[PDB]
Amino acid sequence: NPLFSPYKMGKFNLSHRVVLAPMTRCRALNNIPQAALGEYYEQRATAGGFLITEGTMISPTSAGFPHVPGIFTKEQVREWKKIVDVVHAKGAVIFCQLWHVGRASHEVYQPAGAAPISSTEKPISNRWRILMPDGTHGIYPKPRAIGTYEISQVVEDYRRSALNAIEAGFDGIEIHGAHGYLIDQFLKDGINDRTDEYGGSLANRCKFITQVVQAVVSAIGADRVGVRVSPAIDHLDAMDSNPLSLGLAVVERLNKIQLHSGSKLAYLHVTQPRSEEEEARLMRTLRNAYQGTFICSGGYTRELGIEAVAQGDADLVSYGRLFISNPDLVMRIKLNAPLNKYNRKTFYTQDPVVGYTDYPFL
Ligand SMILES: Cc1cc2nc3c(=O)[nH]c(=O)nc-3n(C[C@H](O)[C@H](O)[C@H](O)COP(=O)(O)O)c2cc1C
Repeated sequence: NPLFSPYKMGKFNLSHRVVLAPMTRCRALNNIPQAALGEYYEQRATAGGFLITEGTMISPTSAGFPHVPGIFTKEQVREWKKIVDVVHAKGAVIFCQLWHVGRASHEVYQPAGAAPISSTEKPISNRWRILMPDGTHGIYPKPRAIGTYEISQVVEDYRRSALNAIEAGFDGIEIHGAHGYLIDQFLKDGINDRTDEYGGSLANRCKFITQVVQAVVSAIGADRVGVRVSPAIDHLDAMDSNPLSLGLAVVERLNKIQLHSGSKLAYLHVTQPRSEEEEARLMRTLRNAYQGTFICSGGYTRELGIEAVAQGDADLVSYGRLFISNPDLVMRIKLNAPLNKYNRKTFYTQDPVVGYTDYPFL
């Protein structure tokens, strides 16, 4: 089983290649990491295993889900440290995913009920609905297109949150530039209608994610910075006319950043939608073009993950919904043991146990 051959993820010696994909669970009440988060991540941590936390707020204006943890205040850092210490006690490497939703928010989630920010004024169409704090579904409002000065301020929010995660003991951070959120709102030409230096060409649409990466790389180091993108996923009306060209453009900037910094990034993380061969060739092209560690994600199983590593399609494989319902998913993949079903009803609920930590072990 190649999924259990060790891998050198920079200065992090990993014992296996099963990664916990970042998953918003909405158990961090009032954006404060709770003790239930420590138990949730401890159940899934393994010796030498790699975990990526749920999307974490970088600023009071970055949330678009209820009870998502933050890392922009000191109480959040203090509460995050207790969870990191528990995860590190099991011998696992843990990265904190920095998350800004952009236009994928609502007045209820914004300070003073203000409008969400984005690269544009286009709202998410009435097809997609946002989960409300009371369990209902609301309407995505019209966002506020930000100028370049506010862009540099959001970049600073990433840089401060990256340092805060290191203060909390995190081994590194992951930039969430996928799934149609703030960074993806600057990347996809189906959203980015800007006429300034941040819109138009591939280079201008890549300027935001580039500036975000260099800021956190120069703050904490390249080997502790992961990047996640999804050029072929049209979540929240985030479509591009040429996803492969967009992905190759991002890979080109990431390679240039590693050259100027004299060090390689932690990894490149790409999620794919579920033609299978065309989607596989897209993932293979991005992997071949990026000089560094590649993590594949999106509908991966035990059989599909083994072949991804065996054929050289990826260095690490991250699992999502299967890790929700299988706390010992790494052990189940090793033994080829049957997997537990997950309940989509308790994906975003607030109970610290029900649908969170009560999924049974083997
Ligand atoms: C409940 C839930 C929450 C998620 N939250 C996040 C998130 O916060 N950030 C992110 O980048 N991806 C998030 N995702 C996407 C997962 O990473 C996704 O499950 C993974 O990319 C591959 O899906 P699979 O392994 O379940 O097939 C989430 C997915 C689910 C189902």
